[PDB]
Amino acid sequence: SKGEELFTGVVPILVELDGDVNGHKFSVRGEGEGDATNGKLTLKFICTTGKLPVPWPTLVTTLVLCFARYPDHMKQHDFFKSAMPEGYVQERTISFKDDGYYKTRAEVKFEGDTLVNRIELKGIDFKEDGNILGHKLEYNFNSSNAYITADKQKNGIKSNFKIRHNVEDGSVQLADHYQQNTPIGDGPVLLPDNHYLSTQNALSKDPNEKRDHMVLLEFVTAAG
Repeated sequence: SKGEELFTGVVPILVELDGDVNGHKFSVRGEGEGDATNGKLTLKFICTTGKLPVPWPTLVTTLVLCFARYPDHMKQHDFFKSAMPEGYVQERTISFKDDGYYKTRAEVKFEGDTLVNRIELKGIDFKEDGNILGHKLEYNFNSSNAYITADKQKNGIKSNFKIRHNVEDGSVQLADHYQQNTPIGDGPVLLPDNHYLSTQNALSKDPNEKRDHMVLLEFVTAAG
């Protein structure tokens, strides 16, 4: 595949999410850009249905791993770009310890020159006064590492990894992630040896933005 050639320079990104957590419905729209040569993502997300009913940090992993920096000698293990432009499906189960869980299904693909991530999310079994629906998580985010493995029978990849969310009382909220990715097209894709993606994260706010929102900077680097 020549999918990697689609990512030179700085590529525009559109993210669309529709969610339902314990019957609280919401939508999020995000826009920004990705620089895969440097593994750098910059995006701003808005809640288009008023107040987001969950904490912004809990949606970071759901809201484009094709922008990871794969070093030149690991180029043969970059499944995510190889599936482009037709793209891939990305599915997760995210289990919050002592609380509920998210189920997500997304399609990541090019629409013209824009890389688009379109997601449906359903949240189940949350406590109304827990850390999520009670908005008890700090507005920040930790660095993390995720182990990527091949799923040869599905012509895709899978991953299990942990995310830790700081809580306002000084405790930590664990979010266990299960992930599977499968290509949308029927063309050839790259199936990788096992390796790591390393993510660095910085969350902020736009001082002139009245809407409920999240500004995100990310660096993502492959290093098996």
